[PDB]
Amino acid sequence: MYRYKPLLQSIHLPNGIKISNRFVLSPMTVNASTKEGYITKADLAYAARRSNSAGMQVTGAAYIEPYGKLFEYGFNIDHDACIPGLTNMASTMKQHGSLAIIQLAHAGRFSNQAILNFGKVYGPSPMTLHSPIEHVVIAMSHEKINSIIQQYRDATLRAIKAGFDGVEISIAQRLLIQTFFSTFSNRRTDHYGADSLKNRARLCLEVMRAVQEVIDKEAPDNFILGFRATPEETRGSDLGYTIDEFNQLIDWVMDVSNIQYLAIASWGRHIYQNTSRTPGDHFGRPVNQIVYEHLAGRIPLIASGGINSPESALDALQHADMVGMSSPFVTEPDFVHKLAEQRPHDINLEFSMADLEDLAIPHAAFKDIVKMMDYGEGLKK
Repeated sequence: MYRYKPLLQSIHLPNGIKISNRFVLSPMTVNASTKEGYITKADLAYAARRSNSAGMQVTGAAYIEPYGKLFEYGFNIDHDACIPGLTNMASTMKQHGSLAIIQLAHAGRFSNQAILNFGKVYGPSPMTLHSPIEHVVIAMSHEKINSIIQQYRDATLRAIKAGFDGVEISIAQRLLIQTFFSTFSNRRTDHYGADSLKNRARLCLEVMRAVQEVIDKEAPDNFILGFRATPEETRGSDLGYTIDEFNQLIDWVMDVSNIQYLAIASWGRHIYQNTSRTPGDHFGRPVNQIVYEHLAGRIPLIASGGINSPESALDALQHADMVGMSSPFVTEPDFVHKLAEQRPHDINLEFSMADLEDLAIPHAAFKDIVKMMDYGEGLKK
């Protein structure tokens, strides 16, 4: 029995779509789009190279409105002129039958490009800040919140029209929705405020319901709704939200929307060292274990966090159904083929400047390629 066999087993999503292996190509912002965020030849070449890499692929962040933009040259999905380029992207990504999911993003106060463009960004609660430049964080009015919900509806429809297989709503650390769920950042006293878990969840639940409704009315059969999240938020020995609160949130998300998977994010933390700080029975247990237990097989869990090898992929399956990798697919796009062919020793994550064309990496500078790779999962290996 081949040691890595479990990673090659097929899986069905809740909606009946069959994925032929357990690998997911994780979100990666290549930072090679136009200033408006339109899909470029470089974007397409990068994706083409990786269209036969994994059972399922999730794009880097595609921003839903100008004030939500993080990366300077990331994907845009905020207006209809984006559709032609995104249509090329979806087609490119789907050409070998790998599923192509576009991540819809709004970075709230962490929308670095919006800070530079406008000197102002939006969040649950007001702030005046000095880094990266002097800017203000404006508390979102109810009108602004409604417009954001509409922008998620609009972006979902654009993804559908572009021929993607699905969308992923990310609410991970440093996303607008996360900043409403956290009691560190959300100091509001209205119905989107810190007073109750329902109030903190409200923005997330309104978005998921709105997106589900668009899919119901507009999407091809079995269009996939994905969900990505950071299961707890800590700062020293305080929590901005507990893993039990997160577990309640995902139960509520399932009540309002037909999510097909949960992808766990742990920016700046390796999977082997990502343990819970929620007091009680959870304390010190692996975050993926706690979440996997709570999911109770309702939807597949996609593990991530520096997974980079046959052995780390296999180990992740102890508390997950699928494994996502970010930077390994940058330098080793054929990882899963080598594994399927029972050649795990052939996997090589090193690259020289000689490989840049075969790998279809847009950036010439080694320091930019490194920065690109490291930013996805926030690790340095």
